Amino acid sequence: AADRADILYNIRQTSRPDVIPTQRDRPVAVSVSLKFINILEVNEITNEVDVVFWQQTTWSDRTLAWDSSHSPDQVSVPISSLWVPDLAAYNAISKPEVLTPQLARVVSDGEVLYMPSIRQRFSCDVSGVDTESGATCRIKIGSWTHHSREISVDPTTENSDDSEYFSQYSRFEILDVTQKKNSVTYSCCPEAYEDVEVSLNFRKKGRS
Amino acid sequence: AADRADILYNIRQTSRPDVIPTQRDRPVAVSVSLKFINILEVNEITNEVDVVFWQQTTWSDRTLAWDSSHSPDQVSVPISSLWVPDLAAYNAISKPEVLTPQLARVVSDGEVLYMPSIRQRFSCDVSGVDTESGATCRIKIGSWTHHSREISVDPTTENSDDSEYFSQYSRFEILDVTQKKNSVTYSCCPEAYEDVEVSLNFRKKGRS
Amino acid sequence: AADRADILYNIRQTSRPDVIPTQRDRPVAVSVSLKFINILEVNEITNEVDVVFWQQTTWSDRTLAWDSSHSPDQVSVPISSLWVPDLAAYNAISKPEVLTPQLARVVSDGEVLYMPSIRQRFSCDVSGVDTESGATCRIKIGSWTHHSREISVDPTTENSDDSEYFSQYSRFEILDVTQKKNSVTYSCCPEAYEDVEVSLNFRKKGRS
Amino acid sequence: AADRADILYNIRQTSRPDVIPTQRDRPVAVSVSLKFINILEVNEITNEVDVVFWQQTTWSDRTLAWDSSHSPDQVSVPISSLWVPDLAAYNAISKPEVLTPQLARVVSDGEVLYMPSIRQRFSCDVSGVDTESGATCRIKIGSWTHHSREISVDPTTENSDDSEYFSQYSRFEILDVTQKKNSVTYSCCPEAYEDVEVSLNFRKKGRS
Amino acid sequence: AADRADILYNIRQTSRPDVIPTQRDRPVAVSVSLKFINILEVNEITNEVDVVFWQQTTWSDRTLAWDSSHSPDQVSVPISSLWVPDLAAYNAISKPEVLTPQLARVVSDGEVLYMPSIRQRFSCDVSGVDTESGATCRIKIGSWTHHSREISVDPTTENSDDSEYFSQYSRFEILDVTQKKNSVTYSCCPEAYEDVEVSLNFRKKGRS
Ligand SMILES: N#C/N=C1\SCCN1Cc1ccc(Cl)nc1
Ligand SMILES: N#C/N=C1\SCCN1Cc1ccc(Cl)nc1
Ligand SMILES: N#C/N=C1\SCCN1Cc1ccc(Cl)nc1
Ligand SMILES: N#C/N=C1\SCCN1Cc1ccc(Cl)nc1
Ligand SMILES: N#C/N=C1\SCCN1Cc1ccc(Cl)nc1
Repeated sequence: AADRADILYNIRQTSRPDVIPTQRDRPVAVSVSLKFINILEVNEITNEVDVVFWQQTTWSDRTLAWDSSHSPDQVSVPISSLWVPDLAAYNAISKPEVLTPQLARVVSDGEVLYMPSIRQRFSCDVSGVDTESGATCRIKIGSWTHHSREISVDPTTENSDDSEYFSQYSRFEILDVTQKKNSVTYSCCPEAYEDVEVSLNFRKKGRS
Repeated sequence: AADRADILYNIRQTSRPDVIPTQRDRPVAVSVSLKFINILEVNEITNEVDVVFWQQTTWSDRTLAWDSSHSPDQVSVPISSLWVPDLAAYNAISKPEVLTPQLARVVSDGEVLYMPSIRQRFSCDVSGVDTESGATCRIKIGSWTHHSREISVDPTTENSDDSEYFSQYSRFEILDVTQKKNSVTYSCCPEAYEDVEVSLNFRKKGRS
Repeated sequence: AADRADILYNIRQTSRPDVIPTQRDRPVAVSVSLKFINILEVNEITNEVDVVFWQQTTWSDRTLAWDSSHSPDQVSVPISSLWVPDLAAYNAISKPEVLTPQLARVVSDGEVLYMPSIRQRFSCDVSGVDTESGATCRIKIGSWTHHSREISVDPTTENSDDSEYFSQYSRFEILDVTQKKNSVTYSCCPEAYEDVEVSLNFRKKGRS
Repeated sequence: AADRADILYNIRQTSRPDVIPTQRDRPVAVSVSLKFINILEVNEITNEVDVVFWQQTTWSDRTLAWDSSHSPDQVSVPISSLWVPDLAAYNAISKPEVLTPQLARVVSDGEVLYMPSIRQRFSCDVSGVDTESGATCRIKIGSWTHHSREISVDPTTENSDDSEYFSQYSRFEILDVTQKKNSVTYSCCPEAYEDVEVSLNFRKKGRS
Repeated sequence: AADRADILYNIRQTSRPDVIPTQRDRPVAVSVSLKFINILEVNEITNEVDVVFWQQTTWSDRTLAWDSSHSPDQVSVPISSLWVPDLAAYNAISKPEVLTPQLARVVSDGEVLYMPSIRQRFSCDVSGVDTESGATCRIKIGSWTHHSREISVDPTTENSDDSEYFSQYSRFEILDVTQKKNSVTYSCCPEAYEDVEVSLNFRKKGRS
């Protein structure tokens, strides 16, 4: 029977923003899917590209669930009130530029959806952008401090159109986008960190 | 008899900045109206524009109302102490740069007016900007996380001149500006999100 | 009987930074006078200017008064501890860049002086900058959300040289500066808002 | 029997971010190791480079130690909640830009690991970058305010690869990176401050 | 018998960051000495220079004093926990870019030292930079809101090398550095404000 103000007030009491909601000591499964909106400044010479995309991030936080029999089953909450995967583009050369309100969608069962529009610059393979096969820029996104046992990242497998969200007014066109999964590991640290490798195949429009 | 201090103190007591002020299941009615102030940069090749506009935003938050029969019926309040629509430009390629003091005007009847001066960059149709008929850049603005059942957005038609606020020193000129209501929906999300579609018809100024 | 630490204490106990210190229900008299220090990146084709100035701002706030018969009559105080006029340049195209500590000077009688050095870009008339008559760039500054009945702004007329503070190293030189008070109103809003119009007549320094 | 929520609570409640965690009267032993990921901009004329590197930083704080007999032995914690070494690149000409979530890992034994990905500009020898022997840009990093008696700096002792983390799409390549321990001192200050002189020997990729 | 935590806690208990540490109506004596590290982005046409210096700043607050006979006689403390002179470069045209941790050194006798490394752009005389006699760029730094009877500044003119800290990889070199005390006053304000005028004599490097 509680209103929306109550659902939020109760989230502040149960939600520990700095505590990863690990349950039955099993990694938190984070789903990550980049919705490409536009490809801006491209420099084949320096192998750098500016990209705008909506990062659809979904996961479950047990400590957030509530009874929605006699009340709203969803509310928007500031990400500062909840725990959020500490994801990062392993090959980014600029910090992520969040262009939208930093609010996440929370379902009464604990399901969380955070989908910010992000603009960011990447260090990838730009060669071939001005060709028919185009270039394929690969973006590695995974947790920065939570190894495979605390966080698992998997791409949301859905055959949705690759350029469904892509701006028609962009100078470039998307040929294909494949989001695979991997597990990076270095000599700095023993364990392995999961990541989703998003390969963006694009090229310039209006070519001869 | 009460001063402005009482009105503010009262707002700090009832205002819930992180909770949408909806009554029943009826969504919050947000009115959006853009007053174009300047068109700074335009790129015919990349289809990008840098513009300055005043985003006239109004809505109702009855949980803020107060008795003004013997006190001011309006006060300027910092937006941080109020709930504000999580509006965003769906095709912006830069974060909104707010140029003015972040204060809203609150009327004793619960009405809220927030009109910031914003400089922002968009990806839109720039073709024809050098012709007499000009270019037509469409800017879509709507709630980012609140679907139609939660937030409604509509323009504000009138007999106002599209150049009433426009700078005469700009390199461009406005031909016509029409703001229509529209709705967006992606395969990411089931429900639909209302948005105001602002069509800016402008061209570069001639030796005239 | 009191020291600078006690003054600050009492100030923090009576000052209401988010409440305009209305006196007798009359509008707060705000005085503003720009002291030009430099003219930097000028562009006659885009009618854009980048200038640096000290914005001399004064007003009265009775709620800050204190007896200084045998105590300091003046103290520097962070602006966050005081109410400040929500002033904005109506034709600015970049946010004000405050180059100095944000401290204000408060006198025991309630007089407040805030004079920050600001770097900011404006949209204004730059035509003729490289001619002998020079260009005349007009900058409009006034309250953003407080109308005439709440705040009043007038140029702090004081016998002084137009380039008393102007850098001798600028590529440009000031020919004249006239600061006149005015008023603005739009079909958006019923009441009027006061502003000060600063006309900066300048030109690129010749050679021979 | 305590979970991560309990551990995080304890750490946050025990950590003293402003107090150097000096065990006994010995200095705090900090280990620093730069893992270069890219060399973005290089200017031989101005001897200035723009580089992206992960700064492996480790130290100990016994106050955070907890019993992990039947509890996690590592947790992610925001650095704002921990004391962190006040490291500064002595030859940096721009503030370090942290591109990743500012979280550190704290082991149950009080061991702390913080490894952010940082983009920063340095003033260093770039002459010879376009030769087979390449250029050797040396970067000095150490405590800014804690001398040898309070903080000691040593390069992560380990025979590792220099290009392991390096981007294959960079316009440059790494020939060698020798990170040697060192010390600095000036007439300003009588004591000595330890640092880690990192020698970056790199050159531009051949057109082949 | 007091650890560094106790020294900080005492400081946190008596320090008044927003209150100048005045002693018997005498002005606080602040010492300022710039150590040049690099000279970059120089423009003889616009008379603007980018400079990087270690602004050595010292003053005294004897209320923070403690007995260090058998306790550390120095501690590093965040400036946010201390009162710091509101110093400003009068002819700077960009805000100060602080490149180092913002920590100060408090000594057991009440002395405080703050020496951040700063990168800032200035408006000054750059003419003659490419000549043997080089150019002389003057930089003024003094209190922004505290007049002569509240704050006094003087250069720590000692017997040191002007290029002791100066980078050998800079395109320029220092011929001489004279740091003299000085004062300023404008029609705006009745009292005078002290400042140290640093005359930097530098020229480009040209093996000829
Ligand atoms: N393997 C490995 N290392 C990885 S994968 C993603 C980030 N890292 C390095 C790292 C690991 C832990 C911390 Cl606190 N900071 C940086
Ligand atoms: N349809 C759809 N999706 C839309 S319309 C406007 C924004 N979005 C995406 C979205 C939806 C929900 C959240 Cl919490 N964040 C982003
Ligand atoms: N007329 C009019 N409108 C003016 S004059 C100066 C600023 N404005 C717009 C405005 C009016 C009210 C608020 Cl809360 N915000 C912006
Ligand atoms: N010698 C010397 N000085 C050094 S080595 C590393 C930094 N410094 C300068 C310094 C020393 C102390 C403080 Cl509080 N701030 C800056
Ligand atoms: N003379 C004079 N005025 C000076 S010297 C250095 C700064 N100023 C102006 C000033 C004076 C007082 C305040 Cl609160 N803010 C700025």
